[PDB]
Amino acid sequence: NLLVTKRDGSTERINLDKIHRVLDWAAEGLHNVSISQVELRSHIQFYDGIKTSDIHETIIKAAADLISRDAPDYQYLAARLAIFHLRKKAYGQFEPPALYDHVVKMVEMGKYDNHLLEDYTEEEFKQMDTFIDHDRDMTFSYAAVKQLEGKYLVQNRVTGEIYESAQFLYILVAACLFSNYPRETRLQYVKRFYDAVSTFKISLPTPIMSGVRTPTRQFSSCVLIECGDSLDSINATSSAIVKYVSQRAGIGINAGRIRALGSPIRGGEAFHTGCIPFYKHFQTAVKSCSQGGVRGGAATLFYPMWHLEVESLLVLKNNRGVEGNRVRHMDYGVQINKLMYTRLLKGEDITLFSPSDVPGLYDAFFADQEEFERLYTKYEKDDSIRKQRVKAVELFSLMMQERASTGRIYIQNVDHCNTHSPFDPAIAPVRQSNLCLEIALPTKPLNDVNDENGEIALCTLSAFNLGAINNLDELEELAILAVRALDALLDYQDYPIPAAKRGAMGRRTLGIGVINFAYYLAKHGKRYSDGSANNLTHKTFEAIQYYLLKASNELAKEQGACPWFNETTYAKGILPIDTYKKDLDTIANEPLHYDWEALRESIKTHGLRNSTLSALMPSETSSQISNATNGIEPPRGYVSIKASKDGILRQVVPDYEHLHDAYELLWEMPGNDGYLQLVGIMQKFIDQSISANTNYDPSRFPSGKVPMQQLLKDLLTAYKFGVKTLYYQNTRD
Amino acid sequence: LLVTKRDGSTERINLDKIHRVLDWAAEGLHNVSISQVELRSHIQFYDGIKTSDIHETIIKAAADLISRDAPDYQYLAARLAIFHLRKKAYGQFEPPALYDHVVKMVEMGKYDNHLLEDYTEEEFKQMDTFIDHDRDMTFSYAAVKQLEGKYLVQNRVTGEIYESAQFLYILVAACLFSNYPRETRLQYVKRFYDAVSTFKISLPTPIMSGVRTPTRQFSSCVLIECGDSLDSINATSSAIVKYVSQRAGIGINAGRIRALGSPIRGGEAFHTGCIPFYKHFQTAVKSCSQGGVRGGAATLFYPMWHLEVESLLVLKNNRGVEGNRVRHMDYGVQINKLMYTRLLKGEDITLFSPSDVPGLYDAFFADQEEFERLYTKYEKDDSIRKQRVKAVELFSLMMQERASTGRIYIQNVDHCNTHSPFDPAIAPVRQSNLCLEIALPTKPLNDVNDENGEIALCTLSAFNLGAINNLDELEELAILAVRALDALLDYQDYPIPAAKRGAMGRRTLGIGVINFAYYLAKHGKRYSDGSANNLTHKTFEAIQYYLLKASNELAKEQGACPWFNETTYAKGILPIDTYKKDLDTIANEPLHYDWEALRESIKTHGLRNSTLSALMPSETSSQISNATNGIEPPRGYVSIKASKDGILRQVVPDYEHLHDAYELLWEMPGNDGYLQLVGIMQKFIDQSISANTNYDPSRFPSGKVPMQQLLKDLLTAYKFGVKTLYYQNTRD
Ligand SMILES: Nc1ncnc2c1ncn2[C@@H]1O[C@H](COP(=O)(O)OP(=O)(O)OP(=O)(O)O)[C@@H](O)[C@H]1O
Ligand SMILES: Nc1ncnc2c1ncn2[C@@H]1O[C@H](COP(=O)(O)OP(=O)(O)OP(=O)(O)O)[C@@H](O)[C@H]1O
Ligand SMILES: Nc1ncnc2c1ncn2[C@@H]1O[C@H](COP(=O)(O)OP(=O)(O)OP(=O)(O)O)[C@@H](O)[C@H]1O
Ligand SMILES: Nc1ncnc2c1ncn2[C@@H]1O[C@H](COP(=O)(O)OP(=O)(O)OP(=O)(O)O)[C@@H](O)[C@H]1O
Ligand SMILES: Nc1ncnc2c1ncn2[C@@H]1O[C@H](COP(=O)(O)OP(=O)(O)OP(=O)(O)O)[C@@H](O)[C@H]1O
Ligand SMILES: Nc1ncnc2c1ncn2[C@@H]1O[C@H](COP(=O)(O)OP(=O)(O)OP(=O)(O)O)[C@@H](O)[C@H]1O
Ligand SMILES: [Mg+2]
Ligand SMILES: [Mg+2]
Ligand SMILES: [Mg+2]
Ligand SMILES: [Mg+2]
Repeated sequence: NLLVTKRDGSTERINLDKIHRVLDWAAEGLHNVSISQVELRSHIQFYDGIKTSDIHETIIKAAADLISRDAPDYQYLAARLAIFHLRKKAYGQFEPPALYDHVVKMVEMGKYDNHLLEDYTEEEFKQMDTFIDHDRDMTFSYAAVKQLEGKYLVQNRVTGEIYESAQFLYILVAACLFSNYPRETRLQYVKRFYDAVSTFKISLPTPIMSGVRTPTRQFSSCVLIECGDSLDSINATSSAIVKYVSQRAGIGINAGRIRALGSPIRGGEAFHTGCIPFYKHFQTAVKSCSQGGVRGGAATLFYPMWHLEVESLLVLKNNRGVEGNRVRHMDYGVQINKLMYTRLLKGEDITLFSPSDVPGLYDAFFADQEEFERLYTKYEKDDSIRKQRVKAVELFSLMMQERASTGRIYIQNVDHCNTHSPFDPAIAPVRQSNLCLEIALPTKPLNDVNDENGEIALCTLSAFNLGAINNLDELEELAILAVRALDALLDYQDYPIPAAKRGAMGRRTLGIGVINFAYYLAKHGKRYSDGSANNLTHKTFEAIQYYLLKASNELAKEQGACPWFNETTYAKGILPIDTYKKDLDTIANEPLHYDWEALRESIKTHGLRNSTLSALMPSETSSQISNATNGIEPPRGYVSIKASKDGILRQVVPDYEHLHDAYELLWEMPGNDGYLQLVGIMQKFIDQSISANTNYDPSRFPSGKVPMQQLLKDLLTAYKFGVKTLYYQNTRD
Repeated sequence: LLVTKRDGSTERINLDKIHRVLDWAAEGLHNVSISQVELRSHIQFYDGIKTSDIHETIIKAAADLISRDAPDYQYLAARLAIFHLRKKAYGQFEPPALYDHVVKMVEMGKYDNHLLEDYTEEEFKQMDTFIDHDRDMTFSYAAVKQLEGKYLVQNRVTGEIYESAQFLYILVAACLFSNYPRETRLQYVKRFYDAVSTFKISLPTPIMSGVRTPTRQFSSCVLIECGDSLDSINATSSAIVKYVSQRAGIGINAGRIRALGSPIRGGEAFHTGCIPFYKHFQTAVKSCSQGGVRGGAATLFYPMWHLEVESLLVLKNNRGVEGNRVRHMDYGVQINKLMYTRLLKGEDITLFSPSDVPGLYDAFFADQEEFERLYTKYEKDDSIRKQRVKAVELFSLMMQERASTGRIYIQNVDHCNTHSPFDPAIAPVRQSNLCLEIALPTKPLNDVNDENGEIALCTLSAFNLGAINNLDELEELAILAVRALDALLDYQDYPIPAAKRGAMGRRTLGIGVINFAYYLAKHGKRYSDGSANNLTHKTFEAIQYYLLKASNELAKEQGACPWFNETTYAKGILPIDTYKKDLDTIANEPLHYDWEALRESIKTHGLRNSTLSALMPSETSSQISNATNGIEPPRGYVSIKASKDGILRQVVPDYEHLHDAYELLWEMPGNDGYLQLVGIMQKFIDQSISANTNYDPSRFPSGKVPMQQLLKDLLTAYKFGVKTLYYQNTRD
C-alpha cells in the first residue's frame, strides 16, 4: 500500500517484484548469496514516498554489508547493483549509447578533448564500439566500483553527476595513447590495449585513469629534484617543487649537497646557518598548495649518512623537540654504502664531513666505491679538514630508532644503486630516489627554475597483474602494450619545467611493476617466509624484465632509441644479469629461461627506446580496481575493512574460497628474512628499485619491544642480498 | 708589584703612569674623580698583570661610574677606550699618514683598491689635512662600543682592530665622492667629512661598516609586491631569500593573493589559502638565519577587507596551532576612509577576495571615490562571494592583536596616495617596509629576473637635530646628504634586476632625523601638551625645503631621475598642497621659505630623486652621536643595556642642564600630543614615519587599556593624516 516516487516525480504502488528483478540480474552466476536476505534488510528501511534512487542506494548498501568470508560473492552483487545505478546516472538507461554519439556529446560539454574527433573518423568510432564489451562492467568487485565512481569516471565535481562508464574510460584511454599510430596498426593496437586493461591484465596509474581523454595534460605524479649547494639552486629547487605539487606530484628531493652549519662562504665573508632552515623552506614549498594536512603535498628528502649534520637530521620527525629543530611533514632517506656498514660490523667509528670540505668525496660516494674509500681515509687523516667522529653503532642505532618510531626514515644503499644499474655512474649516477623509494634515476641540479642544463627525473608508471595471467609468456604481448602506451604518453603529457622535459625526452624512463604478487604465490602454493617462493620469483621476474626489454628493444628498431641511450650500461652491452649481487646465488638456483645473449646483441645493435623499464611501486589505489593484493605486499587480513564517506567498504582477497590456507597474512610471518630474500631476487632483474617494507610485531618479542639487534640484523640482511632501498617500517599496534 | 708589557718585558708597576693616562681623558670634564677610578682599579691588580688588562680595568672602572650625577664619566671611559683602540690598530696613539694607512689596508684586502686608483698619493696627503683625530675624544662610551663592535674595519676571527673613527669618516666620504670632478671633489670630501665627524649627518650601519671595503652590499630596505600566481609567488620567494642573505629587511605585499576556496582557471582547481603561502615567505625570510635572535626580518601587508582577514589578524598570538599561525613575521593592515566610516557609523564591513572584485583592489589605493562606488556595487551583488562582519568587531580584533603582540601595524593607504610624491594612477603606493616609514611604488615579478617587475629600495640617513645651531644649517647639510646618497645609488650593487630598475628609475632617498627629544628640550618644548606643534612645523618645513632644494639643484647639474614624470612634483604639486587639512587646527606656524619659487624650479629642472624624506627608527646610529632615538622620547635619563663586555650605560644629551626639560616616555599622559606632532611632520615628509603608540596599564582603572582608548588614538592618528602606525609599546 506504500507509494514510491519515480525519478520524474510520479508516484507508483510499491512493487517488490521490480526490486527482485533487479536483484536477480546482479545475482546471476553468483554463489552463496541470498536475494531474500538482501530484501529482508532493505525492505524494512522503506517509507511512503521514498525515492527510487534511494531504494537503489539501499539495496547496494545491504549487499555491501553482507560481504564476508562465508559469502565473498556479495562483493559482486553489490558492485553490479552500483554499476546498474551508475548507468542510469550517466545514460538515463542501462544500455550505453553508441560510442561516437557519446564522444560527440562529451566533447561538446567540454569533458572530453576535441582531438579525439580530429584523430578518428565517425567510421573508426563505429569500429571501436565493436571492441567494447560493456558486460565487463559486471566483473568489478564493490571496492573497485567505488574507486571508479570516486576517482576515475569523468564526472561533475560540483553536482556529482557521472558522465561515463568504465568501458568508455578504457576504450578512450586506449584511443588517445595510440592516436598517433599509423592506420595500418592503430585500431589493432587500440583493441589489444583495451582488452588488456578492461580484463585487468595491465593496471594503470590514477592520473592516467582519470585524465587521458580529458582536456588535461597533467599526468606526472613522480618527480625527482636534485638541489645544488647555492642560493640560486635552492631557489630553483623550491620553485620547481611548488609547480609540481600544485599538479599533485610526489617529490623526491636530494639536499645532501647543501654544506653544513658553520661552513665558510666565499672564503669567510659569511658562514652557513645550517641545512635545516633550507629544509623548512622545502617543506613549505611542498605544502604550499595544501589545506590542512590530510593528504597534501608529499616529499622525501635525501642526504648521506656521513653528512656533518646527520645526527640533527635524523631526528627531524619525532614529536619531541621544539619547532626550531624539527621538520616533521616530510620523510627522509638516509644514503648508505659498504664502508658505512663495514664500520658498523667492525664496531669502529664513522667520520662526519661537510661535503664542501671534502673534494671528490660526494661524487665518489655514488659512482666509485674504491675512490670513496681512498678519499674518505685520506680526509680522515687530515687534521686541517673539519670533521666529527661518532661510533658507527650509535649512529646506526639512532637512525633505526627514528625509523622505528616514525616508520618514515628510509634507507638508500647508493652503491647497490650504481653498481647494479641501467646507468653509467661516471656519466649519469643515481644519487637519490622518489617519494616511495622505487624510482632510481639520474638528476642534475638547476641554477634557475628554467635552467636547461639541469635535469629533473620523471617516471611514468604501470603494473602487470600477476593474478590475471595464465602463463608467463603472456607477458610478451602485455609488455609490448604497456611499453608502447607509456612511451606514447611521454610525448602526450605536458612539462611545466624545462629540466623535467629534458630528462623525460632524453631518457624516456618507464617504471612498470606488479600487483597481486601475494595471490600469485598462494596460487602456486608458495609462501613469503620459508624461501619456497625464491625460485618461482626468479622465474617470474626474469620473464618480466626480459619481455619488457624485448618490447623496448623492438620499439627502438621502429622509432629509434632514446637520445641519451649512450649513457646507459645497456649501450655498452651490459645486462642486469651481469651485475647483480652475487650473494643471490646462495638462495636461488632457478636457471635463466630466455635467450639473454640474443637480446644483448639486439640491444647493442638497435638500442632501447627507454633507459629504464621496471620498478616495483606500492600501488594501493590501482590494485583495488583489479581486486588485487597490493603490489608485492602480503595482505593484512582475508577481508579488509575501510571506513569511508559512503560507509564501510569490505574487500576480500582474490579466491579466498579456495586459497584461505594458501595465503600467508602479514602478521602470520615469523620475520622479515623470507620477504627480503624475495625482494633481493626481484631486484636482480628490476631496473630501478622496490618499495620494500619491513614489518614488526612487538608481541612476538620479550618485553613487548623490538630490540635494536633485530632491526640492525634485518638491515644488513637486505644489504647482503642487494636490496637498494627500504621504504616503510610497519609496526603492529 | 710588576706589570707585563706588550712585548712581554716586565717592569715595576707605576701608578703614576696610569694617573697620566687618566688625566688625558679627564681634560675638560666635570664631576669626575680620577682617584675614584684609581681606587676601583688598583684593587684588581696582580703580579704580572698585562698592561693591556690594566687598560681594560680602568675603562670598566670609569664606565661603571656613569650616572645622572656624573655624566662626564661617559667621556672619560670613551677616551680611555679610544686610547686602547689606537694602540690596537697602530701600535701607538697617533695614527699613521692616511696614504700609508690606505696602502697597507688595500694590500691586506680590507680596503677596496679603487681608492688608490681614484686618488693620487698627493690627494691623500690633502685629505689627511682635513682630518682631526681629536674628534675621537668627542664620542661617548656607548658610541665607542658600537664603533668597536659594528663599524671599525676589523678581523672577525682574531678581533684585531685595523682602523680608527676618523679614517672611517674620511674614507666613506672619499668613496662616495670619488666619481666627482677634481674641480669640486676634495671640497665635497672635506665638507662631508666635517658633517659626519661632527655628528650633523648620521649614516646607516651598512654604510658605516662597508663603504671603503671591497663589498657593494649596502641595501637594507627592500619592498616586494607579490602577484596572484604561482610564478610570482616563486619569484617573490626567491627575491626574499637573496636579500635576507644580505641582511636586508623586507616589506612584502601579499594582499593580491586570492582567498581560500577561490576557483582557479575557472574551477579546474580551488585555492587552498593565503596562509600556506605566508608560511613559505616566512621560511624564505628565515632561510639564512640560525636561531630566533635577530636574523631575517619581514613585514607582510594585506587589506582589511580581504576575505581571510579574520584568519590573518591572529597569525601572531601565542595560542592556536601551528597550522593557523605564522608567528615570525610582522603584519601591516591596510585601511582607508570607508573602513573608518563604517566603524564610526557602527555599520558592517564586507569582506572580498580581490579576485572576485574587478578594479576594487586598484581603487583601494589610487581612487577613494571609485573605491566607494565599486565597494557598494559589489555589496549589493548577490552573485559575488562575500562575508559580512561588524566593523566594530573587526577593528577591535585587529587592535586586540596589535596590543598583545605590539607587531600588528596599520597603513592608511588613502593618506599614502592623496598626500604623496607619486601619481597614484601611474605609480601607487601599496605597501611599506619592515619599519613602516618607507612608502614607494612596486610592481610584481613573474620571475626572479623579470625585468618588468619593480622592487623598491631606499637609501637612508638622518639629520642630527641636536647638533645644528639653527635651521639654516640644513641647506649645507641637505646638499651633502642628498649628493652622498645619490652617489651611493650608482656605487652599490643590485642582486635583482627589478630592484635596480626602481633605484635607477626613481633614485628614491629616505632621510630622517635623530635627537628630536633633545631638540625639543633644548627649546623648552614638550611632546604631550601641544607646545611643540609650531616648532615642529617650522623645523620640518626647513628639512623638506632644503632637501628638495638640494635635489633640485642636483637635477640641474646631473639631470632629473628617469621616471620623474611619474611624480606629483613633475606636475607642480608640493607637499604643502596636499596635506591633511585638519592640521590647520593644531598648528598655525607660517611658511618661512619661498615654496613658489621652488615649485617653478622643480617644474623646470625636476628632481634628482623622487623621494627625499622618511622618518626611520634609527636605534643603532643614534648611539654614535649620543642622540635620543629618532623622534621617540627617551624612557629614562640613563639607559642600561647588558652586553658581552659588561653593562653599558648611556646618558641623554646634556642631562646636566636639561633634566627638568626632558619629558620621558611614561611621564606622558597619552598619545595625543605625540600623534599631533607626527601628523605635523607628515605634512612635509615624502614617505612615512615609524610612529609608535604607547600605553601604561597603571594609568588605567582595572589595570587594563580599554578598547575605546585604542580606537580613539587610532582615529586621532587618521584624523591628522598619519600614514602608518608602527610599534605599540605597553609598559611592564
Ligand atoms: N514501483 C516500484 N516499486 C519498487 N521499486 C521500484 C519501483 N520502480 C522502480 N523501483 C526500483 O528502483 C530502483 C531504481 O530504478 P530506476 O533507476 O529505474 O528509477 P525509476 O523510478 O524506475 O525511473 P525510470 O522511469 O527512469 O526507470 C530499482 O532497483 C528499481 O527496481
Ligand atoms: N537488462 C538489464 N540488465 C541489468 N540491469 C538492468 C537491465 N535493465 C535495466 N537495468 C537496471 O536496473 C535498474 C532498473 O531498470 P528499469 O527501469 O528497467 O526497471 P524498474 O525501475 O524496476 O521498472 P520501471 O522503471 O519500468 O517501472 C536500473 O538501474 C537499470 O540500469
Ligand atoms: N648570507 C648567507 N647566509 C646563510 N647561508 C648562505 C648565505 N649565502 C649563501 N648561503 C649558503 O651557503 C652556500 C653558499 O653558496 P652560494 O653559491 O650561494 O655562494 P657563493 O657566492 O657562490 O660562495 P661559495 O664560493 O661559498 O659557494 C649555499 O649553501 C647557500 O645556501
Ligand atoms: N709600569 C706600569 N705600571 C702601571 N701601569 C702601566 C705601566 N706601564 C704601562 N701602564 C699602563 O698600561 C696601560 C696600557 O699601556 P700601553 O698600551 O702603552 O702598554 P705598554 O706595555 O706600555 O706598551 P708600549 O711599549 O707599546 O707602550 C696604560 O694605562 C698605561 O698607563
Ligand atoms: N699624548 C697622548 N694623549 C692621549 N693618549 C695618549 C697619548 N700618548 C699616548 N696615549 C695613549 O695612552 C696610553 C699610554 O701611552 P704610553 O705608551 O705612551 O705610556 P705608558 O705605557 O704609560 O709608558 P711607557 O712609555 O713605559 O710605555 C696608550 O693607550 C696610548 O695610546
Ligand atoms: N594547484 C594549485 N593549488 C592551490 N593553489 C594554486 C594552485 N595553482 C595555482 N594556485 C594559486 O591560485 C592562484 C592563481 O594561480 P596561477 O595564476 O598561477 O594559475 P592560472 O593558470 O593563471 O589560473 P588563473 O587563471 O585562475 O589565475 C595563485 O594564488 C596560486 O598560488
Ligand atoms: Mg526504472
Ligand atoms: Mg657557490
Ligand atoms: Mg706604553
Ligand atoms: Mg593566473
